[PDB]
Amino acid sequence: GLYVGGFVDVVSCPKLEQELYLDPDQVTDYLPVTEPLPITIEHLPETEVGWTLGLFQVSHGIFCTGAITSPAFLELASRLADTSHVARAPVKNLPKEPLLEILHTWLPGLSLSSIHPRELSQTPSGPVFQHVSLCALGRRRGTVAVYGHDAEWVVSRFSSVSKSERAHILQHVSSCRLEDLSTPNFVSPLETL
Ligand SMILES: O=C(O)c1ccc(NC(=O)c2cccc(CC3CCCCC3)n2)c(Nc2cccc(OC(F)(F)F)c2)c1
Ligand SMILES: O=C(O)c1ccc(NC(=O)c2cccc(CC3CCCCC3)n2)c(Nc2cccc(OC(F)(F)F)c2)c1
Repeated sequence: GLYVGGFVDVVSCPKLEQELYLDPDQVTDYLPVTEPLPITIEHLPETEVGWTLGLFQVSHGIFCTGAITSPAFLELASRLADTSHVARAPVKNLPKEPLLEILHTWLPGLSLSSIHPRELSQTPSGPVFQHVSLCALGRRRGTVAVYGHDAEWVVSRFSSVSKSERAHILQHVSSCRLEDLSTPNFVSPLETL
């Protein structure tokens, strides 16, 4: 069970013909998001690995904290981190905690999916946000995502998050028992072979 944290990029209609990144202010009226959104990979169906634990406007942007909870994904990633020369190639040699490093390097981007801003300027009918994705490519305003085993340690790593803002981010992790989150739908794309 891991935590992830970072500032996000806001993307409308991701990876499709109409993809467009949004100014955070285009969606800050719809923050904070206190209810769990799925965390997926590269905006792909059926790659749920976790659930968000809060999305907040802070001084420097929109900060996301999440929980990576998928047993299939954690087991696969961790096995890769211990035995795959390919996974480890772009990481510093001999890391302590290779799983954290592997994730930090291969999935540095947090991408928050939203409806098109033509809906957001007016009054939206339904949910403004759909999910947060861990992304290999496309990070812009977002920071490099931090992965760790305890939520306070993760939020602690960003210097552009104040002690009060951090004290406005840890209440909500500790407000949701990880055990009570739904089981995410990630399946290893290995034994599909
Ligand atoms: O169908 C195939 O054969 C198939 C082949 C390759 C795939 N991935 C990449 O090319 C790729 C590229 C960059 C980053 C990542 C995330 C990994 C990075 C290493 C350590 C954990 C997570 N994946 C995927 N797609 C994929 C979907 C989600 C997670 C994923 O990684 C893992 F399976 F390890 F969970 C792979 C599928
Ligand atoms: O069984 C083993 O010991 C085994 C161990 C490690 C493997 N790969 C990685 O560490 C790795 C890491 C990052 C990207 C990729 C994709 C590359 C390489 C695979 C073919 C697509 C191009 N692979 C795989 N190969 C593999 C197949 C399909 C998906 C996959 O997951 C993922 F790409 F996400 F790592 C890994 C197998």
